[PDB]
Amino acid sequence: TRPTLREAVARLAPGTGLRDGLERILRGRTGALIVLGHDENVEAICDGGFSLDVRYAATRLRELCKMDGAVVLSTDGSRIVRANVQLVPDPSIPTDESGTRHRSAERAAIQTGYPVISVSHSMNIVTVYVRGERHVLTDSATILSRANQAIATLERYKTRLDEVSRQLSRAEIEDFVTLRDVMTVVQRLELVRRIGLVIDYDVVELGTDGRQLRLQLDELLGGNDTARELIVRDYHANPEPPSTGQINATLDELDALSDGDLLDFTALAKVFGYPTTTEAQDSTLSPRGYRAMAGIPRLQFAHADLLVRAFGTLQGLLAASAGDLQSVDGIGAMWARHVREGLSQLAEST
Amino acid sequence: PTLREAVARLAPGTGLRDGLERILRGRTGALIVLGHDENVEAICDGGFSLDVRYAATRLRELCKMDGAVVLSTDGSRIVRANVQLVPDPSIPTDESGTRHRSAERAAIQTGYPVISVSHSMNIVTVYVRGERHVLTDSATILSRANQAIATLERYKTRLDEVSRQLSRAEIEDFVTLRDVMTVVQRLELVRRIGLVIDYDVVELGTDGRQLRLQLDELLGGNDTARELIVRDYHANPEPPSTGQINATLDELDALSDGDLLDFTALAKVFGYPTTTEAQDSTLSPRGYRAMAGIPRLQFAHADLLVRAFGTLQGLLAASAGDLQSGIGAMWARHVREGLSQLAEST
Amino acid sequence: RPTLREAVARLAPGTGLRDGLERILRGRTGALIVLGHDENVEAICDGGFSLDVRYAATRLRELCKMDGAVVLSTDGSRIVRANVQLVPDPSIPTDESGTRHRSAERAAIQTGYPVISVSHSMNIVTVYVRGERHVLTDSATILSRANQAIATLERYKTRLDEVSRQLSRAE
Ligand SMILES: Nc1ncnc2c1ncn2[C@@H]1O[C@@H]2COP(=O)(O)O[C@H]3[C@@H](O)[C@H](n4cnc5c(N)ncnc54)O[C@@H]3COP(=O)(O)O[C@H]2[C@H]1O
Ligand SMILES: Nc1ncnc2c1ncn2[C@@H]1O[C@@H]2COP(=O)(O)O[C@H]3[C@@H](O)[C@H](n4cnc5c(N)ncnc54)O[C@@H]3COP(=O)(O)O[C@H]2[C@H]1O
Ligand SMILES: [Br-]
Ligand SMILES: [Br-]
Ligand SMILES: [Br-]
Repeated sequence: TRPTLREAVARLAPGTGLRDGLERILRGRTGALIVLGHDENVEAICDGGFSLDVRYAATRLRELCKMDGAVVLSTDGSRIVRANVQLVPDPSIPTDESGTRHRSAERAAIQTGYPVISVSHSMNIVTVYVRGERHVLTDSATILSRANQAIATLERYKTRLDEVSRQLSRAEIEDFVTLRDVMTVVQRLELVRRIGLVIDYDVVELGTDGRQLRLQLDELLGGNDTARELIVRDYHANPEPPSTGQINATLDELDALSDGDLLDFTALAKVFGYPTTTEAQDSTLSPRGYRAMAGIPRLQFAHADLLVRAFGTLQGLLAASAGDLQSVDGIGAMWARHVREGLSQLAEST
Repeated sequence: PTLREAVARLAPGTGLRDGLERILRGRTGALIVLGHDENVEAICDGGFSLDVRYAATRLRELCKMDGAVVLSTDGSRIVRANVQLVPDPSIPTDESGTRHRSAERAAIQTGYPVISVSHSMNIVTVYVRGERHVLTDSATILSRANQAIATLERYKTRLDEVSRQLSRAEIEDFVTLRDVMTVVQRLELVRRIGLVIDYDVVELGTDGRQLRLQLDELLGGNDTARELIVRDYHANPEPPSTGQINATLDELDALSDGDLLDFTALAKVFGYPTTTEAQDSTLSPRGYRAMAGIPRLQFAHADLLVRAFGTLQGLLAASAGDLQSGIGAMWARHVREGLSQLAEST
Repeated sequence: RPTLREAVARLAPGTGLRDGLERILRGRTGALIVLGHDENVEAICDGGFSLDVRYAATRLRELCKMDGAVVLSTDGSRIVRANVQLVPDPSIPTDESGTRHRSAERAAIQTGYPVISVSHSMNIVTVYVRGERHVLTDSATILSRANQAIATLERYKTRLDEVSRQLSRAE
């Protein structure tokens, strides 16, 4: 049940007691070497030092780290057990680290199974070792600059997504949609998602410092998963409306594609089920109407799903009379007038 | 004084903050008492007695000497310097270090604020009645507040879209509970993000006045909108009193950020069922919002008409003479034209 | 209650304590040490850390890198506490300067035990014993003083030989 690397980095994320202590250590320029566990195996490699039983605090961690040596914490992290200790792990344990402190850190994490942090006195750099794996913490200021650059590109990817999405809707009304038109929106939908994943990683590392960025990212992305779901159900090559499993499977195959493959429209076609040939890109497609219904304001997907499965195509849905929509079981009178008005208003703009 | 009130006294643009920034560049550290009275003199040891006007330069130089500087309550004078604070050790504190424990303990006993600039951490911390706030560089606060202003602009764009949808549905007489809870949710988010940006602006002092201008435009009109949405769609059949409206708005503020998401929780506050079927149910607005949109309409006049006709769909349908039936006919002609113009624009 | 002159002997070169203080001086850390532990001293001590370790010169330096004061047992064979904040009664009067040194003398007066204070800014060791104050002097300076006296003793020895020879002849 030893902790994983990703689990350990969370323990050092902003807003935690450990991270508060490490920030004090960094401002003190003392350097440090911390062991996040204590048992018989850890004590076997711990030399001399001091044996103390004190409650953990960020200030207490800094003061004990003013002394040369290593501080050891209990497994639960609630107590500081030892300070000034000399770690003496088995030298046979391999490590490609530099310096006595950092090489001792990796060897110690490997032998005991617990994480070990090493703050460089000369470089003010925090590094955590867990089972031969290494992750370097980054100051929240640098991460925020990375995420704000990505937010700028995400805003532009949303602007281009909106322009090509509007173009596809206009083509759906005129019934001259091509596969190239759909795969143009598919590419932009995925690019928005991928930049979103980049920013999400930056948000997690920011801990409490990323709460403000969490709001900005969730609003800009918001509705992207709905859009990717709607384009798949509207334009999947399989004639019958896709099952809930089939939609998720197609979206997963899209995520599996490389960044270089997203630029290839033919690769995007394979995921939907169309041929990879250049002639297929020019081919006409007939939308089912899922996207058009979603455009209608205040229309829940449950209502639109019955109508799209019933009428089959966006052109039986458009030509429908308000009474025809009502016949479908589960569609109320009032909703039939609202949908018939919605499709008519879509025809006026385009 | 409250903690946040004290932060304004240490905020950029004030004399104290100028002095504290001087102290930070010197790496001297400091320990300052923001008050002087008979009780404070009892805990001040030795030191020097001086009567000079406060200045940023005077505060830095006096803080080069080990010990503490004491200022008068109004901050216009420096009373003593180099003092060794000796507060009662019985006073408990969860601080670490001799300087900082003396700061928190001293603030508690005297009742005045006590600032402590750490030499080892180059960090300013102010204590007020057992409370702790660490000053933050204006650059970090500005980045937080500008992301929040961007998010607030985006929240206003969504607020306008869902707000237009509700009014247009009011004309069409097909309002659902979900339509109302969408506007209620979006209104609260503008409120809460606005309060966050407000605190950052206060801490920013003179650097945040420009953000205050941007913030005051984005918020403006939010309090009126929350009041009117409660009047039109409160579950109690009788039009809610001002006391009931304010109680509903307070209960909204009491909800957590997670509850503002859940539409069913918002329904509970208004008095509707928490079930999903209730969210789909049709609701009929009272018409207070529509009448308020009509120019030159008194709230008392619109309140009489709303109590009589009940809904926005009896106000529209009512003939001009029906509105006068007791109300001034001249106003009745103005109400029918105003209601018709709203239907044409939507 | 050892006397002040007795305390200086405990801090004289060649002792364990003096080895630790010389480490502290080379480190420029400063320190505040209490050479005794009883129930009354603990009454004046705050949080800090509680350790039961044998004294060593190296061990004393590292604990004195942390802010606060370290407390030793009466005989000095064990170290009881580190990072402690002694808070003696401010009523005890002293015209000392700085929070550490005035706190040092007040602590020695109240407890009756010696308390050493090494100044970070001046690299000066001062010991307080029952309201008395003595500043230690580096062995280099004392040796220069004592060699001046040895020169005067040799010249006084020659002068003694001349007057003694003069007296014997007169006898
Ligand atoms: N076996 C060895 N082989 C080669 N060189 C050796 C060595 N042992 C020590 N040194 C050298 O001595 C420097 C200072 O050692 P010190 O223990 O004073 O200062 C140490 C000690 O406070 C701590 N540290 C390093 N390894 C440690 C360990 N295994 N356990 C506890 N603390 C450790 O990190 C400090 C800085 O280490 P850094 O490597 O930068 O600097 C080291 C390194 O250059
Ligand atoms: N009663 C006591 N018990 C244990 N250790 C004691 C002590 N009094 C002083 N020290 C130790 O001496 C250090 C230096 O004190 P100094 O007087 O040079 O310089 C002091 C002094 O100018 C100021 N300071 C702390 N407490 C104060 C107080 N109550 N009144 C005025 N100034 C205070 O903060 C400076 C740095 O304090 P810091 O804690 O960083 O570091 C302290 C602490 O390690
Ligand atoms: Br290093
Ligand atoms: Br400090
Ligand atoms: Br000093």
